[PDB]
Amino acid sequence: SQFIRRDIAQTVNGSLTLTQQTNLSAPLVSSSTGEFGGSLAANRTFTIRNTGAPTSIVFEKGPASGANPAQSMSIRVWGNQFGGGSDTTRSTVFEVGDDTSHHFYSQRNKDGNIAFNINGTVMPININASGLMNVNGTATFGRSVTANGEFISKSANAFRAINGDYGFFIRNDASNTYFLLTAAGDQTGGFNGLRPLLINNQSGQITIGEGLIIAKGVTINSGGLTVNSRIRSQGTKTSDLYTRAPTSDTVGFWSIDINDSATYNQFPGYFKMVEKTNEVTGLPYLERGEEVKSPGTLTQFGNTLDSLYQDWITYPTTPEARTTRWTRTWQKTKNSWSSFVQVFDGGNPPQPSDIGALPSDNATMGNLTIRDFLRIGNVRIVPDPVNKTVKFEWV
Amino acid sequence: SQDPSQFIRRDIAQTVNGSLTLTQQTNLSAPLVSSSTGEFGGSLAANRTFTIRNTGAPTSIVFEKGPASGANPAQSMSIRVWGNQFGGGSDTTRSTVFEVGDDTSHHFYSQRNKDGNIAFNINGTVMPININASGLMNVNGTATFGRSVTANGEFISKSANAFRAINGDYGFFIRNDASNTYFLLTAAGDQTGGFNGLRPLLINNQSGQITIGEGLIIAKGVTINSGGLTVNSRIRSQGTKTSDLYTRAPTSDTVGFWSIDINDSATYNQFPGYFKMVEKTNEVTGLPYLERGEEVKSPGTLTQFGNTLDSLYQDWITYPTTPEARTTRWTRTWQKTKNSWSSFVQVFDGGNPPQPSDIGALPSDNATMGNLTIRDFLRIGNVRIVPDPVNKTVKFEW
Amino acid sequence: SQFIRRDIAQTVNGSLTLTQQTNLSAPLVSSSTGEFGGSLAANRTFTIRNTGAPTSIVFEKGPASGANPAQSMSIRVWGNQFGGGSDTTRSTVFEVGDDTSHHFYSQRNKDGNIAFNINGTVMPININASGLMNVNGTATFGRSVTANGEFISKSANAFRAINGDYGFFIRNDASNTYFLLTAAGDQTGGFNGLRPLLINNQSGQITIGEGLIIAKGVTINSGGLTVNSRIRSQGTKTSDLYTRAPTSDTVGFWSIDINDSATYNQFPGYFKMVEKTNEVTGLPYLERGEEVKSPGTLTQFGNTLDSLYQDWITYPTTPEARTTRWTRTWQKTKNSWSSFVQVFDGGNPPQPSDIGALPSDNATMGNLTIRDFLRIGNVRIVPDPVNKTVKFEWV
Repeated sequence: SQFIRRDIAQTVNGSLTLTQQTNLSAPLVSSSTGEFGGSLAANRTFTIRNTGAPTSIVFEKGPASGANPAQSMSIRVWGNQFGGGSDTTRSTVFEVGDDTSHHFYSQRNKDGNIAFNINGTVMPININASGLMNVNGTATFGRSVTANGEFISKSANAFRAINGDYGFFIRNDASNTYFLLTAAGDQTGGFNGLRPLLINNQSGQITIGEGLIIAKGVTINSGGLTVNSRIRSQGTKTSDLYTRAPTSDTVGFWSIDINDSATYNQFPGYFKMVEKTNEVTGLPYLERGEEVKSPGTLTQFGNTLDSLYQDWITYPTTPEARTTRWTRTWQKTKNSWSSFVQVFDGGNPPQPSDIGALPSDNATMGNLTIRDFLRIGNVRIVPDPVNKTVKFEWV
Repeated sequence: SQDPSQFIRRDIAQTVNGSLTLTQQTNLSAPLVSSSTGEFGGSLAANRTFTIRNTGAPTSIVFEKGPASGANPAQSMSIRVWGNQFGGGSDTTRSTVFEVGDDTSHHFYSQRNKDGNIAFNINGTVMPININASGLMNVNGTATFGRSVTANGEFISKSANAFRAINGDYGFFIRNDASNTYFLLTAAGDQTGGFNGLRPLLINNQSGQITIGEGLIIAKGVTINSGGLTVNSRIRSQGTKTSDLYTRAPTSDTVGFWSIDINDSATYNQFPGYFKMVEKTNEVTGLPYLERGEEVKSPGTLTQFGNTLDSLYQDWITYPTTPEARTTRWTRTWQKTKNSWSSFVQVFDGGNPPQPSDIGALPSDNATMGNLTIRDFLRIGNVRIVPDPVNKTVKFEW
Repeated sequence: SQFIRRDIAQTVNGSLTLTQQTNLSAPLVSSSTGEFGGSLAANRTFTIRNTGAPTSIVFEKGPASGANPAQSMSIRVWGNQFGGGSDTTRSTVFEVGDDTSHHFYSQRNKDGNIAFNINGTVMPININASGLMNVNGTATFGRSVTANGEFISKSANAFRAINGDYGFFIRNDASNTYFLLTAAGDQTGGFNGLRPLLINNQSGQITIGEGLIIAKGVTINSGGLTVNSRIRSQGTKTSDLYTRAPTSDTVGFWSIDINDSATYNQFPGYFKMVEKTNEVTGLPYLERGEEVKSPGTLTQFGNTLDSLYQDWITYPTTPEARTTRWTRTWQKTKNSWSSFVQVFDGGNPPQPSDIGALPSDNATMGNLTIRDFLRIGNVRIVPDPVNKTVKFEWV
């Protein structure tokens, strides 16, 4: 009776020490602890039971040598829903980490949602998120960035292209949208004084501030044009300007400086003028001399092949030369230019021979008729219509 | 109690057929090997390694939730290592899966699929501090960045509305609708919305032709290299009005076409005025003619034409500012070689005709002249005077 | 002797085999291993002890059947800070994975910082990062991308909008910023030959290379305008052009082709000219005939309602027709156009009656005075004013 029996159930009240292998073929059921100085193994399932305190696995750090960690680590499954206090939303938490702080944890809250928190930098190879993305800090991309949706910036300086010494960028300052440039070597900085293009956010009016060059034509459909402070409409100078029929490309307003002898010999020149004086009145008048070829400005007006005309103004290249203007008109139905005619002005007056008038002095004519009187020197000759009589008076 | 084989022997191997209950500390110094289970009501510890063996069913660790109190979880959790490559069915790509989670659904899992690649799936929101990915990135949902976004490569949008800058009440954005690329604006307070009626700038995607639809202002000059210009429906080329316009030599900046309204006496007193006309009538023919009076100073338009310092001329047109005033035109030409403007000359027209003294013609009436020669006949009243060239005689007829 | 006692401490030197349930109610303390062929369970805590070598848990793969994994997996807690060698920065590492490679690990380095490394693709639903973002490879977004800060590209081709057959993009090639277009069907490719708009990064000067259209008006504040090689300023043609007072919208330079009888019958026409000949000199002169209505160009100059004038030029639509120019001036204070006056030119010379001069032949006048001599045929008549005499001479 004070020995243990091998055939029936017994209760051992002494402390046993087993020096040989122990073999079990039925459940081991303990109400206390289990320390093993060697490794341990179980089949299929290991369960950590909970009787009021959260369950955990602890990985000891061991001695500070070899491949051992600096701190012990643990896996703990816990919560605060039943904790009674400010926060009770962390329903189920699977937490990993060490003596200092957690490394990471996954959790399901009361609302049923799952979060996987990392207390540092996550370092994946690839990322593939099926839902949203939020990043509070600066983002950097090593290659292209493609979106099926819209790119949106809430920064004034919104979109920037950097290359070489210069940064170009789009800036919305709520009043206007600017296309701006940086100083050389300040690619990430602010804008310089240049204002290449801007758009008024309210009116849509565009302003270009550093000059504009256009190729292949400009058309203003409405509102007209205002220019400060000059317009150079420079026509196409060809050798055949005198006889060149207009085309749809050459109609319109323009000017050409014809300064080459080969061409302006074909155009009208100016006239040498001689100043003469009336012996009687002392009033001067100009008399036309020889035609002299001269360079000049050819100017065209009119917008269609029906409506087109030209002015030819000569300019002096010699100290004694004078300026004379000429005009012509395009004749579509005749398919030719009208002949140049001289413009009459104070420097190129019409001549008595040009209009069919009698010269003021030294004149010769076929016949003349006088009604009231004819004075010769001091002798007046007066007809008397009532009778058939003439009177010779003198003073 | 009788045979000595009904007690356990202490020196040799024994087989116990009774259930032992050990109430004191038990000490082992050799392997414990069971073919059955192990329940401990207290904690457990082992050295170096814990192994969960597999004999046909996947292995797991279970963390029980316990009573709903203190720091306990609402649900039990488990770590399970499993797969489906040998499962026999639709999917056999999940070779090795390390899964953590609870009664409801998994929290996360890492897996190596059959092609050998590793994936780490999170059934919710991953919440790191920093992110550093050595490879690709894909996001199916909306993305938001709290500060700048910098790329060594190209930003590419496949949206019609592709790039938007929002500030204050306005959103500006670039829109490619496949036919044209637009720079557009939103209504005030609709920064993320669609475009209004405004069309600031657009580009034809096929021709590259640009259309500006809300007006254009330019500074520091414009040049059209080709194609010319067409304007609807007027052009105001506004010249620089200075005090010395009368004697001002042209410069490379002032050559070209323009007009100036010279409306200040201080300046137009220097310019030609208009002439007063008096309408007189020939007693004989009854036909009227205009005779020039006094010159009267007047404001006017000065217009320049010509594009170079060689080729340049001006017209001066006066306009009336008094009820009886008249309009007269004048012309001049730039003389480079002489370095001066030619003097203004009067333009002759129906309202400002040339005078007989201007052209050297005899007045139609009350005229006085040096000498005259008549060839055929001279009539005075009713008396004709006719030369006979063959003889030396004149005859007097009635 | 040599049976086990059940009331006092005993040492068992034989290998016991327990075929029935074993019940413990006090600590089990082993210096060796523990294999269980069934499941295992403990309360509250399981601890893996470390005596010089890193601790781990192993999940066996089992037979290749059912839901078993292809490879065994393990959790290992280790480090290299005390390893003595090239790298000692991995202080505490919690690593999970298999024989081929690690699946993932979290680590605290010697600097105290935490990293969570994933040896593959991380696949979350949502992402919410409180700090920075870096991606070395290509990135793709399925919807919109919004930044509170600036978007910056360091690529030449910086920003691209793709739709339909065409890709539009902004390109900074360090010298100039271009707005470029792709060939049809090459949306991700390079630019074609088109050059819609460019901006010089140094000067800000804009160049448009494929033509320009403007609506609602253009204003050049400075620098003027230069055009190659013509300007068509097309005025607004209305039915009341003859009497139409200018408005602020119609002042300025333009031309109109008035080709409809309903309108040009109101304007001056041209004059038929007849060629006459001086009986004495044989020199021809032109005499004015009938006025014939004709289409023409109406051209306006001047920029204000004070400063404004027009020229009216007629063009021939019939073989015998001639061209005549006319002029008028806007009289603001009188609120009317001055009446059209004829321009005198070689083709439309003034008539003797227009200027008050005596015709060169067959003339009639009121009175005449001669000072020097009067010749009639062969008879000279010479006054001698001093002594009061007349002389009758012959040639």
